[PDB]
Amino acid sequence: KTHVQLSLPVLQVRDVLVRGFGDSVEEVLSEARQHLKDGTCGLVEVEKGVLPQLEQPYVFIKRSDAAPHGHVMVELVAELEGIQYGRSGETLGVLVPHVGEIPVAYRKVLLRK
Ligand SMILES: OCc1ccc(CO)c(Br)c1
Repeated sequence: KTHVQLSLPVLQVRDVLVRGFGDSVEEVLSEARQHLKDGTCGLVEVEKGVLPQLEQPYVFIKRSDAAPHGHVMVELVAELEGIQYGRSGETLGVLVPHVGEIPVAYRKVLLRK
């Protein structure tokens, strides 16, 4: 399937234990996709003060369209030193590894595998 329905745990930035997916744009997009497949991916909502508390390169989910079965359609865009790899819509947040942090909410998304 070109798209997969996922329910991502929304984590508070200060709870996150592993604050990024790796060291290159290609590695972070790779690892983010693997963690989304394995159900070990969390989401941090981007507000003032959040990104400096996380590790670059960043992986964003961005809205790819205007929402089947409650699931917003999204795609991945990485960012490193202010350059973005991918072009998409509004940020829904920044992806991080999930290693058992308690969420505050769940965000239903339809991910373009
Ligand atoms: O089942 C969730 C899932 C499965 C495969 C891929 C491949 O990219 C992704 Br992303 C997410």
